Amino acid sequence: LSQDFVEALKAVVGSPHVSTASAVREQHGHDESMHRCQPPDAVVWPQNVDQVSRVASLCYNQGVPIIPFGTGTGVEGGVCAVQGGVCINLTHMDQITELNTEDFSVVVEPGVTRKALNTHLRDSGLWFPVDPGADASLCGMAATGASGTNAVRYGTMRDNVINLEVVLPDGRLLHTAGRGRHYRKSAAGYNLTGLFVGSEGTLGIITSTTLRLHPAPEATVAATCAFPSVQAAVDSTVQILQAAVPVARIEFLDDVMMDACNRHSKLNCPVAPTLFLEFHGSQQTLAEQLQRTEAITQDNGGSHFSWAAEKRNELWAARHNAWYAALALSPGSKAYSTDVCVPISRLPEILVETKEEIKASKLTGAIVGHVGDGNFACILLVDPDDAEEQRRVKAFAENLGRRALALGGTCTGEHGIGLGKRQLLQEEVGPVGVETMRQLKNTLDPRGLMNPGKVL
Ligand SMILES: Cc1cc2nc3c(=O)[nH]c(=O)nc-3n(C[C@H](O)[C@H](O)[C@H](O)COP(=O)(O)OP(=O)(O)OC[C@H]3O[C@@H](n4cnc5c(N)ncnc54)[C@H](O)[C@@H]3O)c2cc1C
Repeated sequence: LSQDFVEALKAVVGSPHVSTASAVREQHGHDESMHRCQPPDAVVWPQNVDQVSRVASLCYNQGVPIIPFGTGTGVEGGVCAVQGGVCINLTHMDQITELNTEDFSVVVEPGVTRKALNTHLRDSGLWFPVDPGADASLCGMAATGASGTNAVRYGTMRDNVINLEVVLPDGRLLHTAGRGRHYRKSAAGYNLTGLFVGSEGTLGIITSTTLRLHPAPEATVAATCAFPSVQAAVDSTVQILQAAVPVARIEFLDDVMMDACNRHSKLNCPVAPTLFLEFHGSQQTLAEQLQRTEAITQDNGGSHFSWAAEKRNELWAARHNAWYAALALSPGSKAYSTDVCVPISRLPEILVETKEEIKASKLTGAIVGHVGDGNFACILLVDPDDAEEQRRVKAFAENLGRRALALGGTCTGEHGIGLGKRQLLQEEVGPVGVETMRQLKNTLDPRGLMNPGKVL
C-alpha cells in the first residue's frame, strides 16, 4: 500500500488503529486451519460503523481488497489475504444493545462473543444457544453460518439471526430486515437476512446481528454412552431422531476422538465410540425422554448412561475443545477438517465408511460430530512441512466431500467454503447455481474486492 493510502486509513480510524507491521499482519493472515498464512498489507480496527463505512469506501474505490476479520477462529482460510489488501478487525465494536427480553431478542456488535452475551444475560432467564467450541465473534458466526452442539434442538445461526446490519463493499449501510426491526416471521419482500448469513465476508461487513434468545431450560441432564462400534452409535442416533426425542445435544466421538479428549481435558471416559447427550425439560418430560432414549441406545449395545453443573460444564468444555485435543495428538501439527452433512438415513453408511477409509490410510484422523443434524467432522492432522501427507489429506477430504454429495448431502454443514471447498461447491449446486450465486456476488461487490478468492 502507498503511504498516502495508509495515511487516509489513519485519518478515518486514528493512527493507533492502523498497522502495517509485519508481525501484526501475519497474526491476521491465517485462522485456525492449515491454510497457509497470507498476510494482509495492513490491519485496521474501526471504532464505529461510520468508520467501517469510510474504510470500506476508501478501499473499494482505490481497488484495495477488504478482508473482514472477527476472532480468526474459522477453519477454511476465510481471513487469508490471498490478494493482499486491508484486513478489517471488527472486534473493538463490542457493545450489546437493544436487549428486548420480552421479545427474546438482542443486538450485538462484532466484538461480542457468545460467552460475553450469555454472561450479560445471567439472571435474565434467557440464553443464546448456538455454541461453536471456540469463543467466536457472534457476527463472525453469522458470517459463516455457524451451528453448534445445541443446534439440533435450538437451531443454527440461520434459524436464530433475525436481522443484520451490513456495510456493503462500497460503504453503504444496509439493515437487511429494516433498521431496528425484530419479529418472528415476515413475508415482506425478498428475505435479505438469509443471503448475508453464510456469506463469509464476500458480500459485505456485518457490523451488528440481531439474535433470537431462548428461555433457559427448566432442568438439564447430561450423560455419556459408550458403544461397541461406530455403527451402533450412529444407528442409535438415527433411531433417536426418527423417534422424535427432542434431545438438546447429541454429539458423536469415535474412539480416537474420545481418547484425544481424555488426554486433553482429564476426562476418563471409556475409550470407545461415544455419544455425549443432553436433555432439557421438566422432571416429567426428562424422565420420559431418558426412558425412550435409553431404550434405543440399549437396543444397539449402548452402556448405561454415565451421568453428569460442574461435571456437565467439564463434559461440554472437552467437547468444545475437540479441535485442540485432536491437534495435541501430534504436537506441532495443523489440521484440516471435513464437515459433510447428509440425509440422516445415510449417516450410518458414510460414518462407517469414513472410519474404514481412515483405517485403510496412513492418515491420523479423529471423528467428532453434530450427528443430530446428520453432520460430522473428520479432523485430519498434518505436519506443516510434510507436503506429501497434506496432498493425501486433501485427497481424502475431497473424496469424503464427493461421497456426501453422491448421497444427496452438502459438503459443509457449518464451517463454510472459504478456500478449501470451492470445487466441491461447484459440484454441489451445478452451473446454474454457481452463476446465480456469482450474479448476486457481482451486484453487491461489482469490483470483486470483498474478500476475494473465497467461496466462489
Ligand atoms: C475449537 C473450535 C471449535 C469450533 N466449533 C465450531 C462449531 O461447532 N460450529 C461451527 O460452525 N464452527 C465452529 N468453529 C469454526 C469457527 O469458530 C466458526 O466458523 C466461527 O463462526 C468463525 O467466527 P470468527 O469471527 O472467529 O471468524 P473469522 O475466522 O474471523 O472469519 C471467518 C470468515 O467470516 C468472515 N467474517 C468474520 N467476521 C465477519 C463480519 N463481521 N462480517 C463479515 N464477514 C465476517 C471472514 O472474512 C472469514 O471469511 C470452531 C473453531 C474452533 C477453532
